[PDB]
Amino acid sequence: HASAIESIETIIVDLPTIRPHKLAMHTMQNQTLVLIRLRCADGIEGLGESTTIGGLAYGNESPDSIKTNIDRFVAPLLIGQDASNINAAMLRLEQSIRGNTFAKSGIESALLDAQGKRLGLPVSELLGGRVRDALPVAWTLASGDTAKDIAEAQKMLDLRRHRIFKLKIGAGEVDRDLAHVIAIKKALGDSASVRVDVNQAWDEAVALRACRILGGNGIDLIEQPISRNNRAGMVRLNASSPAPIMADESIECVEDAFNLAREGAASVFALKIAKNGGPRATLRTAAIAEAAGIGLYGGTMLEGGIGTLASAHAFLTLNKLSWDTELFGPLLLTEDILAEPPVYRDFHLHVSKAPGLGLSLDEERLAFFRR
Amino acid sequence: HASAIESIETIIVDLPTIRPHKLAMHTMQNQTLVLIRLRCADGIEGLGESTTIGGLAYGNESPDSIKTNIDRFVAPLLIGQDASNINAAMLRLEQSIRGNTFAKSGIESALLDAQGKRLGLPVSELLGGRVRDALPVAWTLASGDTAKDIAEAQKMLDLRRHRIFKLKIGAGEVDRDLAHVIAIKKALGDSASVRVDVNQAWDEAVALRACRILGGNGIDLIEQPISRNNRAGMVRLNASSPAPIMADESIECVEDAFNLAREGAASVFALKIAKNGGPRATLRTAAIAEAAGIGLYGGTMLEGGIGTLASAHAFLTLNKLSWDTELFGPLLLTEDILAEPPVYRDFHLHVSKAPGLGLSLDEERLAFFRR
Ligand SMILES: O=C(O)C[C@H]1C=CC(=O)O1
Ligand SMILES: O=C(O)C[C@H]1C=CC(=O)O1
Ligand SMILES: [Mg+2]
Ligand SMILES: [Mg+2]
Repeated sequence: HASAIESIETIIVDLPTIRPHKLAMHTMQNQTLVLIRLRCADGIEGLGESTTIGGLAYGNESPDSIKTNIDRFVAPLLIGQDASNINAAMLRLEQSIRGNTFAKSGIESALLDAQGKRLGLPVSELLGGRVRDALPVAWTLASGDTAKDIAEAQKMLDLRRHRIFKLKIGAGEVDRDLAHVIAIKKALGDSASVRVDVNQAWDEAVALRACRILGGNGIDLIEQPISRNNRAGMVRLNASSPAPIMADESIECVEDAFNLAREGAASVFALKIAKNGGPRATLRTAAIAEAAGIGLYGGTMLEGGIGTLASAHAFLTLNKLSWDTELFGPLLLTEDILAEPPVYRDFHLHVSKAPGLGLSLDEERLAFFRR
Repeated sequence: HASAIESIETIIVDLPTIRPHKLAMHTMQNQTLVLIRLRCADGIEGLGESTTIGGLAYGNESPDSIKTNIDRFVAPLLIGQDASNINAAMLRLEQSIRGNTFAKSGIESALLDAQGKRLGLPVSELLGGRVRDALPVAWTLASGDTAKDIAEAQKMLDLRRHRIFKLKIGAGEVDRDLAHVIAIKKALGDSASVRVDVNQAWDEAVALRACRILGGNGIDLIEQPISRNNRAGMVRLNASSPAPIMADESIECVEDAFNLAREGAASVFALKIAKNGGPRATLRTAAIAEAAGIGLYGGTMLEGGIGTLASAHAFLTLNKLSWDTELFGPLLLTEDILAEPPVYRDFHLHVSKAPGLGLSLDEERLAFFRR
């Protein structure tokens, strides 16, 4: 085919971050991305990104295993295939490859980037058409220090960078974390929306009390308080919690989204291209959530500019993202591999109408930071 | 510690098989294993095996990615740790590594082999004590030809090799697969037990009819008829099916076993060390099943001698394996990496009382077959 895929290269890139990021199960000291370079016969290159958090501390795919499985299994399946038919290509992968959503996400992003360049349309238009050009962006407070978090939040407010804050908790004693969260909300007052993310750290026995306390103290959303394995517990917590609960880790594929909606496991769903298998699969998850009356949140796995924009282009097509987004990945990184970084200002990420993902590689930065 | 782990080597080995093995989603032409060689400071080496089917066509871990994740993440966590405290070592892995059960299974198998040699006890005794020395072994008919399958079954029966047969279906038109299964049962009659495995291939709409037909035609068990994602459907099928349904792919961790039991998704559970994370994790899944009144089946991912014996030692401790086992993996291989293959005779696999997994590596064959 004229647009036949000729090569697929995966490159692991290590990048520095602005400060340590403490999750309930891991403290990030930096970040690693997997770049996908997909070239077609018509002389078009598509760029994609597969990124996770803390090696295998967060999910089952590591930057390393992602490269291994793409090179050994994905590449052989797609080389020679028509890059202009994205649906056919991704379904071809799905029939021979189980799981590996992070890898699939990077591959589809690259195909979409290439296809956008091929038609001279931004990805958002390939996906149906945008209903907005800007997306609100929340910021995560996870320095591990209450005073430091409050100061950072106030700074983002003064600089008009962010006004929605996500607090990582679950690593310490419950009462200590709650006091931490309550203190932050008290200091910010109505100037900001404060939410928490427990990353599955609590047992239901602890969450049933903690959620009641958070809800009574102005916390707007409680993300994945307990293990995705306590299916019945998540349902029960939705009933006892005066604050809405959001599913994140509970969604590891589109089918999970349906089952959670069926069971009533959460009233808000985080949307992550890495967890669903790309922008298109993520839109199927959003469609399921919308059909069920579940709120949407534009999530991230802390990707750099490529993965962040691949996510953004999908979110631009959604009628409503009631809980906003957390597309701040490129801002947590002190360095990326793009010639120009995504555009952030006045609490939002502004997406251009340039072809594909509207970005270009900084060959020099890539060559320097690539592993 | 005197038993500190000093090194962990992972070796991918490609071995030849006796014939094409046709699964609903993939046809095997040979088998690939990942050998784990774990050496301790006290001069003891433990051997383990992590094996899957068809690259990524069956699960999210490939022999390739298993080696990558063990070398890059598991090794660093374990080198220096006391090899004689298996529980502490595996929990150490669990707190930093999500998923990767196939990899974990190989690691724990190696640790068990080493600890068995260290104490001069077979792995079955380390796990509490065996209640039998032999395990009944079923045989999978998957040549893709009715006449050939019947002939092979008749050969295995008359050789007193196997009298329980598992038929893989789901790759063809439903009525064609049903005719195939029924023809086989009709040819063997009461001399053998015939069961099927659909590997999630059917939609519930198809299964609700197909299960009734199979149950009305002498088929004893229906393994994973539909997708593990149709949770509500598996429950509904248990009610309409006159033949018991066994969960296999639905179990990808111990927690899944609990949820399936809670929901009533199957009346029999397949037990696979690769799906649970090793012999010990599999015994926890077995405990959950027993506590729920669910039948047990000794499953396999077509492991060679090492993985099969690691599985066998755990199954020897179970009070009852109502649905027997399918530990025939070594019989599918024309050459393995064990000095002496497992002992099969009179419809059973006979396990010795030798220390550890009671086996010795065939260094010559390892050197010849390794990548
Ligand atoms: O929250 C997660 O599970 C993943 C990621 C999103 C932002 C962040 O701080 O971590
Ligand atoms: O069936 C499976 O799921 C895995 C394995 C067990 C025997 C066999 O033929 O394949
Ligand atoms: Mg989260
Ligand atoms: Mg099976």
